[PDB]
Formats: sequence, C-alpha cells, structure tokens
Amino acid sequence: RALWFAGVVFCFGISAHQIAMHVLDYLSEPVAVRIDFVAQNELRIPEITVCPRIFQQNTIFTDMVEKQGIDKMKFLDLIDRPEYDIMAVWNLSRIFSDNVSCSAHEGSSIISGSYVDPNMSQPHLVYTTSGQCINIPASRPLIYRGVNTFVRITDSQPRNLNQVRPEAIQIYFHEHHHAHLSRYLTGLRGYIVPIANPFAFSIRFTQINYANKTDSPCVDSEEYAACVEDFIEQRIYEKAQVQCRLPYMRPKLPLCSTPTDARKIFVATDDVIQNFEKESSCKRKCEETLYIVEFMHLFERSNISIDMSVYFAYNYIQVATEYLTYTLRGLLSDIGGVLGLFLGICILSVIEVFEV
Amino acid sequence: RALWFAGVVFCFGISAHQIAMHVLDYLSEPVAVRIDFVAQNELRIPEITVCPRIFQQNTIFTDMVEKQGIDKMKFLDLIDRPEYDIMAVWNLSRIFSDNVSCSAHEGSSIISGSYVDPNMSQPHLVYTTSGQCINIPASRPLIYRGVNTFVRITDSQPRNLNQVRPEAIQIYFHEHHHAHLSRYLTGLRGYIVPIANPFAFSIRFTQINYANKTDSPCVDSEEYAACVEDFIEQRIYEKAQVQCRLPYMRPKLPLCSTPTDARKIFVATDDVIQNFEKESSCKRKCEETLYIVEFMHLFERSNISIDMSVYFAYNYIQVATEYLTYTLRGLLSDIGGVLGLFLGICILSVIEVFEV
Amino acid sequence: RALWFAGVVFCFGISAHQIAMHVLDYLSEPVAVRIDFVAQNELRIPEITVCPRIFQQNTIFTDMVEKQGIDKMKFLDLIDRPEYDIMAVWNLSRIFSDNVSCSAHEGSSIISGSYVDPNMSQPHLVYTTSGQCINIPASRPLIYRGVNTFVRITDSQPRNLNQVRPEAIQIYFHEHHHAHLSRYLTGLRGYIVPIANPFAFSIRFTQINYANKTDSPCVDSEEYAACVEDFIEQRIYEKAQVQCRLPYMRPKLPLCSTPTDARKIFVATDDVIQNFEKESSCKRKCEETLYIVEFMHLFERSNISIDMSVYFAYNYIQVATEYLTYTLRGLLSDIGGVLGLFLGICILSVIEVFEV
Repeated sequence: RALWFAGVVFCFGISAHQIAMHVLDYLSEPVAVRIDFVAQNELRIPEITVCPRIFQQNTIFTDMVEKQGIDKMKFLDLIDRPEYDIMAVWNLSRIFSDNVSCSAHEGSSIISGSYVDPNMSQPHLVYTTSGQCINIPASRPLIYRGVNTFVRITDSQPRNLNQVRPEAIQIYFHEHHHAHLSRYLTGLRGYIVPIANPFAFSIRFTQINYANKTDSPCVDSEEYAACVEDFIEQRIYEKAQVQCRLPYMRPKLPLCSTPTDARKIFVATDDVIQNFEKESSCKRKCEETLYIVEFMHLFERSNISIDMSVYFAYNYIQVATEYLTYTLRGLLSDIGGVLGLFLGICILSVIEVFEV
Repeated sequence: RALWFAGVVFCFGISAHQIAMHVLDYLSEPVAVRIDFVAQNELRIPEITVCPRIFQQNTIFTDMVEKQGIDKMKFLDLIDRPEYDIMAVWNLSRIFSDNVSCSAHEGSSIISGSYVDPNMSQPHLVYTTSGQCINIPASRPLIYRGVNTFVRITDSQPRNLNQVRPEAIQIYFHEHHHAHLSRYLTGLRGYIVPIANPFAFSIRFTQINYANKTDSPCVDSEEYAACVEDFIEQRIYEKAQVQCRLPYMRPKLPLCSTPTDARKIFVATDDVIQNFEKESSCKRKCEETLYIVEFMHLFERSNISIDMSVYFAYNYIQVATEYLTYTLRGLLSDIGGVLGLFLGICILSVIEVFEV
Repeated sequence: RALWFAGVVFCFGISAHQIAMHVLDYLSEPVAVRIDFVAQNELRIPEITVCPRIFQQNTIFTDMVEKQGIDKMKFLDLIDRPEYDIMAVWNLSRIFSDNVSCSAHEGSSIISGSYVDPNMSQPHLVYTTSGQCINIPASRPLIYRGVNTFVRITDSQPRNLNQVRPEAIQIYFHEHHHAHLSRYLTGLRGYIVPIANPFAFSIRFTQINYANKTDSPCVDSEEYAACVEDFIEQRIYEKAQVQCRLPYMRPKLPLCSTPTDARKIFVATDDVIQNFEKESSCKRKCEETLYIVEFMHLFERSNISIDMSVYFAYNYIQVATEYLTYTLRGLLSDIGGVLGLFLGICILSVIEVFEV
C-alpha cells in the first residue's frame, strides 16, 4: 500500500498548495477597473487659482525691483530696506484689483435667455509662491444645460496707460480643498494665458474612484490635503534649517526679517515642490478628479482688461471605478472545487474524522 | 448522533445559502467593460445641425422684430398680425441660402492630390426651436486617409453690405437619426461659432456598446429616437394644454393662430428640453457614440461668407464594450465547488437518494 | 439497473462536455483590459517628422517646376534633363536650412527660472514622399515639471523677401523608431501648420500594452518597424515591376534615370501607403502609444521664420493594459467543481480505479 499512500500524500500536497494560493489571491484582493461615461446634470467646477507669472517672469514686479535699483533673480534683497517687508514685497506682485467677479453662465433658455449667476463663489485672496493670487472656491456645482456652460473670471481694474500693464497670468485648475496645490504648484502647473485678449479654456472631467485595500489604503480628500500640506511645510523647514515662514506658508512661524532666511526658504520650497510628488509619505486618495484642459476660441471680444472664461461643455465625465473582483463566495467555491478534484472530502468527512 | 445531525444541517444550510447567492449573482448578470482603441479606415460622420442663434440671441430676427415695432423676448406677438404667420415668423430666422454645399475632403494622394467629394449628403431644411436650420445627414462613412479628412459646410450667400449680416451660428453634432436632438436641443447643445472667419472643429469618437440585460434593457437607435421624440411631443402637449404645433414639431396638430397658444407651447418645450434627460421613460441605447469636440485652427482664410469645417483626423475610436462576466459554465462550476466543500454529493448521490 | 447506468453515462457526458469547454476557454486565454491614469515625472517625446507640403501642395517646388517650363502634377519629367537628377529634384523641396534647433523647455524654477536644453536630439535629414524632411529622434525622455514643458523646433533661415517663402509645413508625431511612418506617411498623417505665425501643439499620451497570446502574438517595436518597412518596400517593388528606388527608399536598388520608372514607383508607393494598414502581414505590437494632438494657442509672437512648439502639459498617460483573466489555478478549480457537481470523484478515485 506504499504507492497508494504516496499518491494520497501527493494529492494532499497539491491540494494544500492550490488552496494556499487561492487564499493568498483572495487576501491580495485583486481589482478590476470599470470605465463608464456618465452624463450629469450638474458639473463640479474645479478650484481655480489665478496668479501672476512667477516673480522672475512677472513684468510688473520685475520693473518695480529694477526701479528700486535691484535686478531680478535676487528680488528678496528688498527685505533689507526698512521700508520694505516680505508682505509688501509680495503685495507688489498683485495683478487683480478688488473688482474681481466670477460669474457663472449656466446654459441658456430659448424663452428667457442666458442664465447669469454673478453670485458664484466670489474670488478671495491667497498667497502663492508666484506672489499674490486669486483663489475661486467651488461653492456649488454648476448646472449643465448645454455647451454654453462656463465660468467667467473678469476684472475691470483701472488699467491706465501711465504704467506698464500685465501681459499674462497663470490659471491653475485643481481639486476642491487642496491648499498645497493652490499655494505652491500654481506657478508650475498653471497654464499661462494673456490678458490682452479674452481667453477661454475648456475642461473635461476624468474621475477615478480607486479601491481601499490593505496594500493600497485610502484617505479622504481632506486627509490627503492635510497630509501633503504638512509634509511640504515640514520638509521646507527641515531643508531651510531656519525658523521662518513666507506669505505662501501657514501662520506657524514668523516672517523672515533678513534676505538670507527668505532665500533659503525659497530654495527649500523650490526643491520640495519639485520632488514631493514621489517622496510624499501619506497615502493616495480614491476620489481623484483629473481636469483635461483644452483651448477654446472666443468669437466675442470684450473691452474688460482681464476677461477670462472656462467652459464646461462636455458633461460626459469618464469615471474609472476600481472594484474587488474576488469575493469570499468565490474563494469558497474555488477551494471546494480543488477539494472535489484532488481530495474529494466535504465538511462531513471532516466531522467524521474529528469524531473518530 | 445529535451533534452529527446538527453539523449535517448546518452544512446543508451554508451550502444552500452559498448556492442561492451564486445563482442570484448569475441572474443579476454582472458585467465588465473592455476598453479598446480601434483604428478604422472609414469614420462614421456625426449628423450636423447648423442653426442660427436662439431667437433672442439672433441678430437678424431681433432686428426684424424691432423694425416691426415689437421688442424681442416677446416676438411671438407677430402672429397677431394677419400678414405674419408662425411659418413666416420662423422663416425670418433663415441664415443659409439655397447654395449650401457640404463637401467631403477625404485625405489626399501624393500623386493625384486631394480628394474632394461635393456630393456628400447635401444639407436639407429642418425646423428647430432656434428657427430655420440646416441638417446634414450622414449618407456614407468618410474614408479616413489621414489627418486631412474633414467635412466642409460652405454657403456663399449674396452677403451684401446693405443689411446687417449674421455674426454667429450654432453647430450641433449628434447621432445619425435623432430627430429630437436636431429639432429641440441644437440651441442648447450646439457650439457657437462666428461666420466672419472660417471655423474648424475636430471630432474624436467614443463608442459605447452597452449590454442588454433584464434590469438594463436595450433599444435600437430607431426605437430610442422614436421613444424620446414621442415623449417630448406628448409632454409638451400635456404641459401646454393646447391643441397646437410649431414648425419644430411633427405634423400632428395644426399651427397656432394666436400668440398665447404659441407662447404656451414655447414655455412647455423649454421646460421639456430642459428636464427630459432624467424623466424620460424609454430605455437607453447600447450603441451610444460620443463626439468629443475640440477646436482646430485654420491657416487658410477663404472669402466665402459661412465657410465652416469639421475635421476627423483621429481615427482611433475609443470603444467601451460591456460584456457579461458570469456564464452558465461558471455558475455550475461554482455550485459544484461549494457542494464539494460542504456537501460532497454529486448528481449520482441525488440519483441514489431518489431511487431509494 | 438500466436507468441507473443511463443516468451515469448522462452525467459523464455532461461532465466531459463541461470540462472540455472549460479547458477550451483556458486555452483561448480570455483577456481583460485595465485602464489606469499614470502620472509620470518624465514624458517620452514622440518622434517628430517635419516635412514640406506634398509636392503638389508645396509652393516652392511647384513654382520651381513651373519656372522650368513643366507644370505640376507631372514634376518627375525633370529627371529627363541631364542637369536634373531625382536627388536634385527632391532637394529642391527642402524648406529647413542647416540652422534648425530643437530646444527642450522642461518646466521652470521659481528661483532659477525656465530650464532650456538646446542640446536635445538635434534634427537630422530624412527623405519622405513629401520631399526633404527634418526628423527629430527622441534621444531622452523630457522631465515633466509642469504644464510649461514643451519642445521648440525653430529655424531662422535667411527668409529674404526676394523669393516666395513657405506658407505651411506638415508635422507628424509617431513612434520612436518607425522609419516607415516617417518616410512614407508623414504627407498623409501629418498635421498642416503655417510658419507665418508661431504654432503650438499639445500632446496627450494613450499607451496600450496588449497581451502576447497564441492567436494574437506580439512583436517588439523594432520587429514591427522592420516588418512593415520591408513589406512596404517589397510591395512597392512588386507593384511597380521595376528595379529602382527613390530618395524615400532604403539603399537597396539604384535611383531611376528615366521619368517613367520614377512615376511607376510613385504610383506604387501611393497605393501601398494607402492600403498597407489592413493588408500588412506581420503581427501587431503590444507597446502601442497614441499621441492625441490638440491645438494650443501662443500668446508670445516671435520673429523667427519657422518657430514651432509642441507642448506636453498633461502627464496623466492613459494606460490600457491587457492581462490574462483565466489561469491554471482557476481552470483546475472549475474542473474540480464540475466533477464535484456531476461525477463526485477526486484523484483518489482515479487511483483506486487504475489499481483495480
């Protein structure tokens, strides 16, 4: 009976190996991606940060610093003079007046006309590494009534001919409550547009709903934003080796009073915002919206200085949803199948063996 | 033997529960989406409806009604005068003459030159809520030979300087035989372009082949179009509480002779076309083509009044096909697996039990 | 016992059919597509071929041939004159001087400024069916630092006013080492742009990683390129029935000395490049990158003759990966399940039967 026992042990070994592999596969939680094209009646506007060009590319700030006798690429030296402070050095980069309106034109009606909703999340002041910027929270989702839906950022500043006036701005569309993106990466990930002519963008939406797993955990939008903001600030402070902050930093430490400290912080933040995408520690989000930006063309030319439009005309959002493809039912079915192939013992056999 | 019987009944219960869940899963027909990027040698042109701006935004119609002493936003009062009829009130919005050509430039040949096919589904007259419009059926699929493939809608109307001439039109790309889209939603879902300069669009194709299931049934394109058109017409008639029709309606009832009836129908159709997307009853289609519209730029400037181009330069259509992921073979395999785990009885055991 | 034996044979038949179908399904290797949106820190630039317009659409070449007394559409007759050769007839179509630079602007730094890398794969000379063209190999992947990443092809040729100067060129973005695409299909699949104004494109990336299967085998990029190039050349030679080559052909046979041979080769290559997509024999690649081309707008206007830009501002590449969904473990589990349903015999029963 030696051969029969050898066959029995071989069958037990193969069955044990197969059940172990099945259980490991279930534990790994394999996932599959379902791609849908969902048409919504209300689009979630991305948060918009409109900055001036970076300090070096900015024309007004560069002209001011040259007028003060200090060449660009080293503007931070302005902090040395008692009449200039970092807050003032960064308020000099302001490009939008107090008359900044963010209208929301949601389609049109064949009987009444076009809907205009000027009371749409009026822009507020933010401090970016590019200077002083305008942030536009997405207070409510825009009702999509047609390809005429858009958001119009318009500033009618008294653009007199006495002084040189801006030739470009940097507009960045990002997640709703990502303070780090608005205050650090607008200068890098913001599309440059001229204000001389009324511009118009177009936004398509690719939503990605990842899956929360043991090896790829999730964090809500707030958790991810807080994680990345804290990581960026702590990394900047570690790199700069200084107790400081700059207008683009949370009120944690006091502003620098000397150019050296500010320049060290600036270099540190440059390196961080450059290399933080891969070296960040906190986990990804599983509600990740991508705003594909195309370039519309405007037939209507307005006389407002900084007329700007962003059109949301495509309501078919591409939703990529990740779902678990292996369940407990499937694992039990596969285990029972392998048993019926190799061992051929149900739980009744186990009960009989245990009793005896 | 009480404990053994308790174990037997517990095993039977768990096996019954698992088989019931497996059968329910199979009955629900779970589906999976396969995303392909298919390159075709012949592109299916979308149907194009070119309208004037909506009656209020239209400049020629507004100027005419003001010349007649009636301000816009209430133009329907024109029906009161015996010399004006609704058909005439809507023929006043015509913007394209009888000389409207729809050429089809399908790539080019390095030896012969560019292929021009002027005999491509010449535009015909349609009546939209925007007025009198030009509809261009897709008679045949355009042969894709390169990024130079496009369809050119050109009208050389005698645009004399005596009278104000149009500054914009509304072009809507939609499914092939969707009369409701052409005659109701062009004013809402149609991109506005100026005729002063030769325009050019660009169309990318996202085909979605859904699956016909018990809980998500299908209907052919004709069935869906007929359903939605009948629903829109019936809902407009229910809302307006009047026996009427307007040029943008099928020849079912006669045209109104009084402004009140026409205005009631107009309000009803506005509300319908606004809210019919979600409250429609008939089932969706599972051959659903999406036309992503980008904005090309034309280096060549022509002297024709309403020169217009639509380029189909990307032949990689994104096909999202939905297929059933659970089959009868799989269900039987899973049921047998759970039996081999818990019960360990094949059909032979069933035969033996039945005989005894 | 006849009924019992009939039931046994029926169960054996159904089980055999089910196991055969399961094994056939496993052998067919069903596949599933996973769609990811991967954000990279370095983008792989597509290879760029910038040609003049096709010989007929080209203005400089057409003007030259008309000046020589030979009308276009038959320019090959120039070979008849001893003072003209095919190499000279195709060097007459040159549009770019020796001062062609391909700079690579990879984002910008808030402290240092914009990164410019003029030493990025300087363009070299290629011979296309469109004439003499400029090919730009992708030496290295561009580091993506922001939406300001782009590649600038700039030629400052001495564009004097004495002679007519080019009004358009044809720029084609294709796989890295696809010589056939560069030398044959640029005139067909190349976007036409004017040089009078500084142009700017925008490239989005859709990578497709197909699966190598018995019924749909794979070939590396080099293998596919070599296959298709050899197929195109051999098919052209078979069709033209002549021992020749043209500047757009590999140095295999000598150049024609008579117009008839060159014209026959030209017609043959036209037909080939037209119809080779479907009638090609060698297998597809499973690393297939698609370059979706949108149209950017440039706010800055330069004075260089042929200033041209291609922006890579979207780093979220859409990766469609094809993976096998049925494995050996799954097949064994399903086979065991069907056995436990119908037969109820493990391998131990097989051993017992074999011994007895």
